Amino acid sequence: MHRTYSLRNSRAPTASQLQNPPPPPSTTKGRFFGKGGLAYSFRRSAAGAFGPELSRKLSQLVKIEKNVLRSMELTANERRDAAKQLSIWGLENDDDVSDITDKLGVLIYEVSELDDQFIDRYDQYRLTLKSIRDIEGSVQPSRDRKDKITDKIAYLKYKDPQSPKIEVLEQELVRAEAESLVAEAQLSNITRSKLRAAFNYQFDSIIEHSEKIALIAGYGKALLELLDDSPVTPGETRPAYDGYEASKQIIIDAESALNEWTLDSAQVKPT
Amino acid sequence: MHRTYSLRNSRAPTASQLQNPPPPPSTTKGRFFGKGGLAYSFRRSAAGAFGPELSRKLSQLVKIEKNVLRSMELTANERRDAAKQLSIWGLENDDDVSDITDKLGVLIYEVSELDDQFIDRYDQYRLTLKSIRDIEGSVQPSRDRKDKITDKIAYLKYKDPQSPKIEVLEQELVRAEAESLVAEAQLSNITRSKLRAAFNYQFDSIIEHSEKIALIAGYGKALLELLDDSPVTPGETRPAYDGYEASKQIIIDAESALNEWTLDSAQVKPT
Amino acid sequence: MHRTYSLRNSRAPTASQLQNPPPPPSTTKGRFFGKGGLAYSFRRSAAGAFGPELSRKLSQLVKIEKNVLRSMELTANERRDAAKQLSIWGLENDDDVSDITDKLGVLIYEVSELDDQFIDRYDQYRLTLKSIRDIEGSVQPSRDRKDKITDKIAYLKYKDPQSPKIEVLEQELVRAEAESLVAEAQLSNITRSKLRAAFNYQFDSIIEHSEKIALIAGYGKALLELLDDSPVTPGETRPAYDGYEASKQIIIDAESALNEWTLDSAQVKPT
Ligand SMILES: O=P(O)(O)O[C@@H]1[C@H](O)[C@H](O)[C@@H](OP(=O)(O)O)[C@H](OP(=O)(O)O)[C@H]1O
Ligand SMILES: O=P(O)(O)O[C@@H]1[C@H](O)[C@H](O)[C@@H](OP(=O)(O)O)[C@H](OP(=O)(O)O)[C@H]1O
Ligand SMILES: O=P(O)(O)O[C@@H]1[C@H](O)[C@H](O)[C@@H](OP(=O)(O)O)[C@H](OP(=O)(O)O)[C@H]1O
Repeated sequence: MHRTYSLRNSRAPTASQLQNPPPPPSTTKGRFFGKGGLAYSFRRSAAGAFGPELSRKLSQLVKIEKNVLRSMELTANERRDAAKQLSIWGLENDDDVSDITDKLGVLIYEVSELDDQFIDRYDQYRLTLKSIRDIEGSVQPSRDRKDKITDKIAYLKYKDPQSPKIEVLEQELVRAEAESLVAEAQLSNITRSKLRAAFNYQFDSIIEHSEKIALIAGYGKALLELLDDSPVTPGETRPAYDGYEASKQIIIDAESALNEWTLDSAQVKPT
Repeated sequence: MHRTYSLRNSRAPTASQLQNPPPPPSTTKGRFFGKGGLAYSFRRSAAGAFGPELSRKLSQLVKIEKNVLRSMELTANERRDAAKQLSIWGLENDDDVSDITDKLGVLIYEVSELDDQFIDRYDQYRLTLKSIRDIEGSVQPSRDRKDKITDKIAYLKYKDPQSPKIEVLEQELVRAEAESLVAEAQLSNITRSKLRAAFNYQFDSIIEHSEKIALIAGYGKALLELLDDSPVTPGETRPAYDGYEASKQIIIDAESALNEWTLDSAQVKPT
Repeated sequence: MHRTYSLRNSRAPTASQLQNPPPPPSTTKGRFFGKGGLAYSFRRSAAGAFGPELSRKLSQLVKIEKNVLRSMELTANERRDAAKQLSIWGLENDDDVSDITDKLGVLIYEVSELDDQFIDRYDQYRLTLKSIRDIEGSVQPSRDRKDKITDKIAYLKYKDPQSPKIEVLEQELVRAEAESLVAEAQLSNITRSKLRAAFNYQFDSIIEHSEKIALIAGYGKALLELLDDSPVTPGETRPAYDGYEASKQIIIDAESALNEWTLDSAQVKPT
């Protein structure tokens, strides 16, 4: 980010900013959360009311991840809805405009399925991250008791060293210590392995979806060129338009290329 | 989509589905709109209450586009918020886990700025699409009057052909016809040109953002490999971890590569 | 269909639409089901009230197929009835008009027999499709019991593993499993074979009937040319008409050609 060498949140100029000026900001910027309900805050605050202390930190993230998933679902649904209106608007216009509108409308409506698949994979990653919390919360109580029965024996030794409970308390401490050692080792093992596996799974899906979206956008941009936007003075008639044999071929080729693409066919080559 | 050769919304198997089984669906699917308020429906329904008939179809799309923008903003904000919790969770863990968590946390927090830039460019595209509606709504009333003063002269000719208003009404019809012809030609010219320009502008931003996101995801996946997830039995100590000189270099290289990338350096090559 | 590349149900222009403008829509379009009775819905809803779950899906289609057959029968009956009125109307007119009306009336009345034969063949295809449902509904109960006596043994093993019923329950499971395996294999075999045979039988009849109808229509169109429609001013007498020797020959030739046609004499050659 730009904060890593500046005291202000303003963004330093980049290659894109040098080539083209930064886009103007939004006309309206309301100073509101935009959630529209108390459900988000209630769910965020109710997680730690009764849960164990050790697993609270990770358990808090699951709720906000679910909120992210819901917001992405709403975004995808609304973007899918917009394509229908864009398509129907083209009925009362020229034939070329109507045809281009319909084809680009299905092309842009394609996005919703990719968004839904990405949402499902995000849900699986969230499920694994949730699965970590179960082992953490199971580990905590075994550690608590061993610590408590240590203060117990310390206090009882302070009160009087002639009590016969010293040896049994010490042996209970030894057994609890062995169990806690085993639990503590496996906890680190499991958290490392699960974090690595889940996070690799989550990182593959996003790049796959991004590459598919980029391919769809490129195909749409290639298709848009066929409009033949030329100025005409009043009193003239533009020639009849015939581009169905090109538009249909473009749509079929785009669908086939999107379907054929596989994981090993990734065009992006990071440096 | 899969609807183009099937009667059911189910998706036909693809290369990705053949390689890996489809992800399991979400655990909960509530049968609700999810908007959380009547504002969306109210804004959608109030657009056509008083506006001209010709521009209503295009004016209806602006509101849903604004809703899409707001939902995307909420998604970006929540995803940005999640990274902070992910980062703070790593404090109470092993040193390697904490370091990897912090670095990948900033790497995944990077996404919000790209989302905001895409939102701004989307807003500019929406502004141009709005600008089309002004010319449409200005064109409509000029066309309405010429049609009305035609039924007027027709009715007055039917009533009695000896009235002296025939010639003045006919000439007013001629003048209104000339003005309507000019307006009708320019309307088509302007709508074609503006649609092409705005839609090219909108299609470039999405592919740029997708390529940047894919690069960030690839760099993060490359960074994640350094975890060295190996199983350890209880009673052993893992060697001290030293990977700061690699993690910091990876972060710096990723930031430099993201900054250096330009429009002409697009790796994606559509067929 | 036209939905396979468009978001709207509107039909894209075709060769026929390019050659001739699309026909105007019907004058009246009532927003009603048109069934005229609750019998259709009652029969559709009563099929699954008590039947087995596996065969319900296929059993639901038989009722709607019977409804299709009844509607086709009503259509054929009404079309047959219309020819009688068309023929009787020609009595009070010119001799040539009366003769042409009678001959084309029998030619168009011919259609009803072909429709009845197609209906009978449709009924046979429906009978075979019904015959599939019997085997499906016989297969289901054999599968249900094997599954149930599995949950039974699982629960009884959970309750106490020292019961002596484990071995007898397990052997009953084994025998039911073998029977279910045999039934499951034969079910797939039978459904595939019956579907293929019935659907070939159903597809042959429709093309035969369509070819016969096309031949009849072509012969009628050829016969209609003999009317000699020419304009006449008042005060003149048209020459006496003599075309019985041509009309009777045309009717006889049409009947002979329709009778002689066989399956191997199909003129249609799909690409
Ligand atoms: O049906 P409700 O009223 O919505 O409540 C759900 C229920 O408490 C589940 O046990 C819980 O799963 P977990 O115990 O695994 O957390 C889920 O949270 P989740 O969807 O975030 O998993 C809750 O939404
Ligand atoms: O300030 P408010 O109460 O929110 O009302 C705004 C105001 O009516 C603007 O004129 C209008 O811009 P337009 O006339 O150009 O539509 C805008 O719509 P918009 O944001 O969709 O442009 C509205 O949100
Ligand atoms: O005589 P009704 O009162 O009309 O009732 C008939 C009777 O129940 C038949 O057994 C049944 O054949 P199936 O058992 O084979 O279904 C037929 O359905 P069908 O004509 O669709 O075969 C029914 O119409």
